[PDB]
Amino acid sequence: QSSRYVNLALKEEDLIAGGEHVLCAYIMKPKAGYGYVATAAHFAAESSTGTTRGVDALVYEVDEARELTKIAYPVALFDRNITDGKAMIASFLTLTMGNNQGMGDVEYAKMHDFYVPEAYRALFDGPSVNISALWKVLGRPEVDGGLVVGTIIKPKLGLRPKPFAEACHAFWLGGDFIKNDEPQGNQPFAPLRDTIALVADAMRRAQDETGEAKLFSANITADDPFEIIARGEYVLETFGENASHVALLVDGYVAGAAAITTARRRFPDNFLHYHRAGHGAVTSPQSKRGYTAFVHCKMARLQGASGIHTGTMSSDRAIAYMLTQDEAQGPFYRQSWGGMKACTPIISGGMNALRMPGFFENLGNANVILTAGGGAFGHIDGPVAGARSLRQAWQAWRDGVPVLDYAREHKELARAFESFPGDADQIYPGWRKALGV
Amino acid sequence: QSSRYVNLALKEEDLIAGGEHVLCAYIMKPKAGYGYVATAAHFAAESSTGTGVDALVYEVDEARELTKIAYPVALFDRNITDGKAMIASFLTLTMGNNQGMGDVEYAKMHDFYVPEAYRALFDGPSVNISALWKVLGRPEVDGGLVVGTIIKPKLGLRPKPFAEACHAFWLGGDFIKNDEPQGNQPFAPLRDTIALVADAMRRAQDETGEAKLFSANITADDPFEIIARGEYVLETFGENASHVALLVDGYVAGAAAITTARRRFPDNFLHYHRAGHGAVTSPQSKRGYTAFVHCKMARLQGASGIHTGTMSSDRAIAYMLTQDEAQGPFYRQSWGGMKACTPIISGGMNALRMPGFFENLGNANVILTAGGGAFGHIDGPVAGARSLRQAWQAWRDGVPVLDYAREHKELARAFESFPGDADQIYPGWRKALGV
Repeated sequence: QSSRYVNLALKEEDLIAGGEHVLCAYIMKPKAGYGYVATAAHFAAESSTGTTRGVDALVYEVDEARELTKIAYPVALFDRNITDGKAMIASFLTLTMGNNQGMGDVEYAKMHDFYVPEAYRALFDGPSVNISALWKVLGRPEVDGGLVVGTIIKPKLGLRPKPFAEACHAFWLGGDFIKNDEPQGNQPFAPLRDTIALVADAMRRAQDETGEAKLFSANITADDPFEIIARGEYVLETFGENASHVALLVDGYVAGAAAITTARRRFPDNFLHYHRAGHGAVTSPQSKRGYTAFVHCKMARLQGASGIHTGTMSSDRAIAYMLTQDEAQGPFYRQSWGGMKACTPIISGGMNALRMPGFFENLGNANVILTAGGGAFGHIDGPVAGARSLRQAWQAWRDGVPVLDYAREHKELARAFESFPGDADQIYPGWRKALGV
Repeated sequence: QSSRYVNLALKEEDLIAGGEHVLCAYIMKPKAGYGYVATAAHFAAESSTGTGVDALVYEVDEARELTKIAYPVALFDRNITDGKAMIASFLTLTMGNNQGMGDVEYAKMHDFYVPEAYRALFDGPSVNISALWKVLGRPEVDGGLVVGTIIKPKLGLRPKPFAEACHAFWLGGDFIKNDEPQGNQPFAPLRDTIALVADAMRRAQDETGEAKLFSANITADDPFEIIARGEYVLETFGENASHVALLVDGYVAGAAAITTARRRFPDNFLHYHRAGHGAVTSPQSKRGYTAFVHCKMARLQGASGIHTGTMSSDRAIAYMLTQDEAQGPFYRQSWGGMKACTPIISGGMNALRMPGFFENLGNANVILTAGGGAFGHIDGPVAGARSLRQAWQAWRDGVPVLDYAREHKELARAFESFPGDADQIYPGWRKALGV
């Protein structure tokens, strides 16, 4: 304790520059009455060695008031593969937020950020492919290729194989990407093999009447990796030609990191779509327990997700940057990735075509995947035209064209104006004037 | 929603009866000023369909904060390979995305019921304490208490000093395990440490004349590296390979880590360590699930053992985890002969507290992973672990500890090492023991 796991004269800058320590930031409160630096010596020790050769997890800073504890964890602490040489997220959480999360002399404790040094960062998988792979299928520039418009298949469950394939076919006449909702698997009333053979078919017909390549994200989530692998393999070989048009969804939260690592290493040539199925209590309203969505997501790039459900509503734009850039500033630490492929944000929502440009402007790009509600798709003409206006709104954004001038020569974007006339004045006044009328 | 997803005229006996509906029970409170029933009907819609097959709320109590929902077994995914159930599904459908909601504040799963048809498609344990009992050369029916410890400290001991600390302990105790993180650190690699721990096993087993057990951590991210440690660790114990428990940190690596171990090494004790959990499991969390549901879920998955607690969490948990017919906070489960999951009690249980604990619990059929039951004895830790055995054998036999404590020194001395518990649990001890 105290003199053992507390070294408050440590410059965080030295530590970063040393490159031998992982640093963590938490917002923990010592139970009723307990010393502030004493508890943090204790939370450090339980995290560290129990009962000093740089095996000790030092407390380089505390901010009694703000309830801010920063701890430096030597990189040698962290387990590594016997096989690979490779680091693991399982170790990382075990040390960092393992049953230090269960103590009895700490009200609550939540990790807010973490720094990973080069020696350590580099032993991790990182993403194998991203949006970039999606773009190249879609015949877009692999660098800054833009917006990929998607839905989820509402209802979430209860559609037989054909109804389901037909919902897919239908949607792909406007849109680019469909993704199996969260529990869609191998229910008795709509078997995986029957559905995925049918859905395979719907791609062919959609592609052929459209002339555009279409995208599908199939969950292969399962308890057993060989089952996860079983699916990966039956899906990719049933899409055959269109094997590279399939993304593999794995509910990484609710099935653990071994599930995420199974697809990542098994199928490294396909987009690994990480569902954030239901963080809740951990990544929350400020569940004073576990970690935040910033950290959950930052952790996934290191793990190897290609894309991950990220945000709708300091922000999920901060998360976005940390995930996609080579240098990103988090709430407490600035991180470099020394050329580690980015993980594509998958925004959920449904802006609409007139609000779409707004989104892209604050973010600074449109290199996301949008899994829009059947709401973002609402239009007076429909979801085929709803989805087309979304596409149309990216091109005018991209190209620099005033939307309204572009709308004039673009039907569905034009008909959108009128589809949400309430938002048009607000955002863009005189639209009718320019013609809508 | 509402009307579609609710049907409060459904009797719970009836849904049990058909045994074609998974029933879950929650403590949820809708947000700001949303109807109780409505919110629940929406939550039923969020888990299930949304647009039986449809998930139907069959019992509400707004005053108590209770939503009880009936999910048809049809909704629950299964393997294309096996034809078998999966926990990930049980979790995505009844816990998930559904977790997150607006109009929904908190909802915690407090208990669940798995029909007959559906409970039978899960893996369930493969081995349990009777495997440990059979190696320690005990009865596989009421074989009793297994004395263990976490080797301390957590990390830092090099291959050799680790091996030698292990050997020390194994001269007085039975089970030794690896800590939340010990593995393949640079300063104490796994191959070097497992190789040398294998020897310390053979040595102490030779000196002592007793079979001893080790619990080796094989947790990892990649299932093929979990298997690799698994295989390395048993290849190196050679002959003593039925003595190795395989410890998987199932909360932190997930369902897939648990099931890689359970299915690839079915003949070894799958020790399920729940480091973490405290977040979602918190008794101060109003989200996720309770410890009862955590561990009820584990039997199904197939852990052979699970860290259970010390202190209707555990008393109820213990019976749920080991009986073939246990009663939970809301539902009565029947497990149709699915093997048990041994509690693994941890904490500071000296030899004085042992007796009562076995009297409340009713058996001594658990593994104890001692620290200050052991390392706390005035005469050292070997002496400490010998004091626990002795307290156990006392209880077992019907000998009354002060009695058993006269013929046995380690036990005479427990009382001397924790006088607070002595004073308090055995009055007259000073006197009776004499000295």
